[PDB]
Amino acid sequence: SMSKNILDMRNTVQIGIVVRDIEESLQNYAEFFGVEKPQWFWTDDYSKAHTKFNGRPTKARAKLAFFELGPLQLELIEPDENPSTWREFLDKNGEGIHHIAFVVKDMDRKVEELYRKGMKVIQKGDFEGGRYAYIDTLRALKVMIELLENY
Amino acid sequence: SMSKNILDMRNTVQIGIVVRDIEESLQNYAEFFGVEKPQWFWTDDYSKAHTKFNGRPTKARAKLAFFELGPLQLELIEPDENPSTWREFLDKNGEGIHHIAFVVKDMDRKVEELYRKGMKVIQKGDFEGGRYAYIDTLRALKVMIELLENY
Repeated sequence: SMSKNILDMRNTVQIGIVVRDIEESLQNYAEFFGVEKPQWFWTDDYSKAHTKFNGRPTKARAKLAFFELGPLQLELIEPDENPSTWREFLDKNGEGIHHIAFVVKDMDRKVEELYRKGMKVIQKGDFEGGRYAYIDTLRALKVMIELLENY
Repeated sequence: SMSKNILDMRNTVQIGIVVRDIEESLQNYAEFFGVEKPQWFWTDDYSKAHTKFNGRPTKARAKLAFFELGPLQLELIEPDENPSTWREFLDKNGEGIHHIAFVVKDMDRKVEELYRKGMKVIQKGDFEGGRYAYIDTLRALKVMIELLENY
């Protein structure tokens, strides 16, 4: 079921994986973990998302599917062709792990801490029930860190 | 401290990251997460590890460092130049996420399940207090899955 307990995100780490065909990849993942297949959905349009990539607004949307595996939430991401961290990742790297996301209680102050540590937000936006911010950690950490805030 | 509670692996997901300089990367990670720096160490020599890569024995060893961040254990890996999944990854891909590992109660039966699902073990070996097995999931899952068994 993956739904034995309701996901408590504050205590879960999410790994986002960018793929080209979400139906195919999500079937592969359901088979490997022997889990009931999750349903996928389109992220919000820009009018709700307010997506900003490298300071620029983008109409970018992506198909998403989630798997809950204990302490881990695996997120599959199939982006459209508009500009985004996901599309940029896909084109240039092919399918693979795009990010590791952590839920934080206060987005603003957390982003402050990282600014003081010399970091920067590469993409941010809203989603139903919260907001997110991708940090420019790829060169130093070898992977992109994302901050999530759930209202 | 990262040591507020003792890590309960069965309830933790590990993400292994292959890097070229563990001291440098581990400092970067300690700084980003505002945590006290962890100590690194060399994995066991083949006489204890019994490392087998693509069916072949290998004297491969790597420097490892761990970070405990709630539900996540981040593992940094700096492999030597001997043959291994890590060195192969590094040479061909450069630094980045090498795997996602899950602790299982019974290695043998779990590996059985995966064999029946058409999978295969690409590297296995022992470490102090347990053993591991890397599964050939890269083409279907876009990342390598590792199984861990702690005695």
